[PDB]
Amino acid sequence: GIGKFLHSAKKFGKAFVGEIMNS
Repeated sequence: GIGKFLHSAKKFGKAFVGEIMNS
């Protein structure tokens, strides 16, 4: 999400999408 789903996409999912996505 980039509209307003980004609010948690990079607050909770920050340690997921920025982690397990790369590795």
